[PDB]
Amino acid sequence: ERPLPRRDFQRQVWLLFEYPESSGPARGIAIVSVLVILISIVIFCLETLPEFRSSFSDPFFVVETLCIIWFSFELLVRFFACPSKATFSRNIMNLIDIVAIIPYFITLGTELAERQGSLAILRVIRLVRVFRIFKLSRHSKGLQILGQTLKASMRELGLLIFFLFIGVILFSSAVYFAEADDPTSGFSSIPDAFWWAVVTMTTVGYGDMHPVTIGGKIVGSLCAIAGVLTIALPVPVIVSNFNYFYHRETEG
Amino acid sequence: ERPLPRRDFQRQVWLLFEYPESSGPARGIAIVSVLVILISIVIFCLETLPEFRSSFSDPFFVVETLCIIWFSFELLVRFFACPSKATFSRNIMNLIDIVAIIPYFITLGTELAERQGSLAILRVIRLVRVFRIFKLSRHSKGLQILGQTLKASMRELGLLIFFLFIGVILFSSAVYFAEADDPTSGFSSIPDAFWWAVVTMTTVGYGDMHPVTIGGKIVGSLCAIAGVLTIALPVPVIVSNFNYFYHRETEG
Amino acid sequence: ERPLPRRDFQRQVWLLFEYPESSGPARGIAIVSVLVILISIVIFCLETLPEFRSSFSDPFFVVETLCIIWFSFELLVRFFACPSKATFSRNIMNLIDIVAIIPYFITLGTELAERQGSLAILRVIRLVRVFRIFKLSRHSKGLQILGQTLKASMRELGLLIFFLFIGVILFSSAVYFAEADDPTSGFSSIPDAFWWAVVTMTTVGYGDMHPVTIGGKIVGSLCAIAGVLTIALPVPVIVSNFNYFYHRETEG
Amino acid sequence: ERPLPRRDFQRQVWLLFEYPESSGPARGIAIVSVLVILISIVIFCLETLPEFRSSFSDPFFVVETLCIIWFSFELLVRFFACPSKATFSRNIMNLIDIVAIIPYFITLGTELAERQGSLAILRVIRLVRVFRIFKLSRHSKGLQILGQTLKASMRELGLLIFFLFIGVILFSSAVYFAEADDPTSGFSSIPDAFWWAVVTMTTVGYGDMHPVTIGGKIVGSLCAIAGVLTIALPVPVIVSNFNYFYHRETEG
Ligand SMILES: [K+]
Ligand SMILES: [K+]
Ligand SMILES: [K+]
Ligand SMILES: [K+]
Repeated sequence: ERPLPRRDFQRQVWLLFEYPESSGPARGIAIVSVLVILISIVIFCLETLPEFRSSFSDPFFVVETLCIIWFSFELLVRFFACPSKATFSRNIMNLIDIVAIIPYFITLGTELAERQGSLAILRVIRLVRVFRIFKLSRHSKGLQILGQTLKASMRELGLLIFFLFIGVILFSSAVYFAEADDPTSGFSSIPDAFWWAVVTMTTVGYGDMHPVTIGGKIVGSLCAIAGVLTIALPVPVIVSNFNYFYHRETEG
Repeated sequence: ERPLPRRDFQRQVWLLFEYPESSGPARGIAIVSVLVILISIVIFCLETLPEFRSSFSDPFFVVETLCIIWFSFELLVRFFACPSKATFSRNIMNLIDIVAIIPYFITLGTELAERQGSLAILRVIRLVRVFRIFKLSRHSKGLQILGQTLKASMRELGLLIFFLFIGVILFSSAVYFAEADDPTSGFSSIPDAFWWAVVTMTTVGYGDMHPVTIGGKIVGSLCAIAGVLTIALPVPVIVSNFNYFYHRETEG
Repeated sequence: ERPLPRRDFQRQVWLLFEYPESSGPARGIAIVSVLVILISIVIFCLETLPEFRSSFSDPFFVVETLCIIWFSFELLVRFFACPSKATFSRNIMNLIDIVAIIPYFITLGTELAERQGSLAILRVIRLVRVFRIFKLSRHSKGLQILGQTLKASMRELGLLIFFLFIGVILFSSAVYFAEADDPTSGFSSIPDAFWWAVVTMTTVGYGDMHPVTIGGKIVGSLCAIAGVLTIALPVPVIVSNFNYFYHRETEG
Repeated sequence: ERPLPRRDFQRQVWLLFEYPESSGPARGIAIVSVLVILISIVIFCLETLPEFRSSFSDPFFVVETLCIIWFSFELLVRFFACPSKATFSRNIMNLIDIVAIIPYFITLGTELAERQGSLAILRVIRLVRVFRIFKLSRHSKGLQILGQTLKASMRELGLLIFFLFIGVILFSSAVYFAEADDPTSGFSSIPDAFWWAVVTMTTVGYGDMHPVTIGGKIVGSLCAIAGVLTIALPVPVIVSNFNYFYHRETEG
């Protein structure tokens, strides 16, 4: 299976952290980590309400610091007790941890720089904070199976997007040209109709009464029909791969 | 099969009520019970029209009392003629009966208390009255098969809801951050966009023209595409379980 | 196979009309009949435009009379040349013919009665005229296969409608009760929400922003999810039956 | 396999152009051609923005001329180095090339005619320019597989469109007649409701609250239900054909 450190004071810690099935403290650590991740998600979502829209006051920052403290401590402990370091860098869960710590530390760095004395950079850094949800993949078999299913089916995703792109261009061009005589048309240019074509091929539904002529309606009917085919073509392969990777674990 | 009371004056009644296939009176009782349940459903639905929005007058209460009388009588008869009582408590159809009688009796209790001398409690009790429809599960094989299919596929339902939750958070966050510069945006916070993400992943369709920028439209396209995959993944298992439990009875 | 009249002057006519594959005149008759049916459909649809909204003038009636003349002539010819009359009454295509002639003759009867001297009756008779499209089922194998597929799958259609009815009642009741406190709610009664529940379970999409509270949105999410399951359950059986009846003819 | 010209100065050129796998220059030519096609698509789409809405100035025409130059050169080179000419005319990719050159040359012809001295003709010629996207089918295996899948499944497409046409007529007629008494009805004639029936059978969703009576809503429910069946019937055959043609190449 997986090698052990073969030491007096490392096998115990490695079993405690890596394998939650050995001892009661391991189960406790697992539950604690799950609760901390959920708390961080809730804080990230609630921080942006219009009511609330650098310590002591603004209690929300007292909580993000606690979460980052626990995440960093756990990462360091997992790093020190590990036999191989090349495998440690090669794993995926480890990159994810390094990404969560970063946003907080970079923010503390600019706060200090401005304390001695762009908006796009800060907005991008704030968007990168979402990846703390992917840290749940260490505790659920479903997310790991989904990862394998997606990594084994890249060709089909490529074909799906390629077919969608071809259909979008074809039908947006057709409906722009078949509806340009009237002045009471929302479609002013071909790139304006792109949205209209990606929301009726997938049958989400535009909502507005955008095609108004008769050619517009004939083209819309063809679009609605052809979306079904060019979406249903590459889906069975992905479904079959998921089924295989899902039943293999439990029944094999 | 199923044990009988082995008595002079119980096997007849037990056959009359439990097994509608034995004698003509059993079939008559079955049809009577079906009609009563349908009447109760119609009364429950019609009671809330704005035209009509404690005896003699308000004829609707003359009818609910009749329905409750028949339900209680049938439950008592079924309880007395039954060999095992632990099985009687362990069955499911029996809990359902106990729940239908309750709303009426509790309402009579508060009417008497106020007759000698919250809205939330009464509203909750009124909502609990819906479960009289599940009493049809004693007369249709379809509802029983559906119950078995759902009880044999809890893991897949859990995975469906988990994948939906992850996708909702990811895409609502992305579309809030990619559309916050403009003041002409309906999305004021991440929890505001939650609805928008559960209605385009499932392709029901929002209806409003909510994404207005270009990043909003790119994110919407990705959302519409990815909903299809994360919904289609766990559905074949449930379909296969239903097919098995459905054909097993008729062809086995 | 199928018995012949075994006569000097009937086998020829029966081959000409019943079997379009024998002689060139049979193919000509088939094409003529198809053209007449298409003309009648176009007349029926165009008669109701607002521009046009009992002989000589109103040329449309010159055409319906021609179509009815040909239909009646063909029916009589098919009836006289046929070995068995019990089979003639037992067939389905024959009932369809009798229904198309009727609307025209009844209209001529009331015109004569009023000529010597309700709106609901006339509207119903006008609605019954649609069934001339089903006369195409004599010339397409697809329509016949569809008829067999539907007649072999009545149980599944029943289960589909039963599950839909249960879901509609459950979710309309829930969303009415979870959204009644506010005055800015479109749902005034449970029968008012019925439509809202049949258009999000099937994912057609309401279009209006009808649920406005938070309970309304949670219930809407559950409705959108559960419609998928209770629709996908009984569809594979119908698909399999169609596939069987479709490939049986060509490859068997 | 495929015959070679068997010549001193033709096998080299034929290998360079026809087979991109032989030599590095062949790969370079392939990438150059892909870039040129993408550039032409982008120009065709961007030409129609309202900002921009015969040489030197109007730089966009400097670019279309370059693209047409390369396309024509490549077509001539491919034509001269080819063993069989009947096969050259019989191929499909060749017709596609001839169609792209044409729009530009015809436009130059009318510009010269008017230079010495309808809108519908020019609009049609502008619409025909879309087919430059199909020139990508020489470089992707997905598009070729899609072409084979569509050419092997014409009967099922015919059946799909036939069933859709029958359903559309039936339900549009029913909803027009069941909703004509009221004056507050958007449906003025049967051909007015056609659109409403093709957008709820496919579950795209109309968006407007068009059915207002009770018969309108019952008919709408039946329409939403029946669209699912008459769309799902012929889709598995097409999916199976695509799967066969897709896996045959890689695993056979
Ligand atoms: K759908
Ligand atoms: K849909
Ligand atoms: K909509
Ligand atoms: K929709």
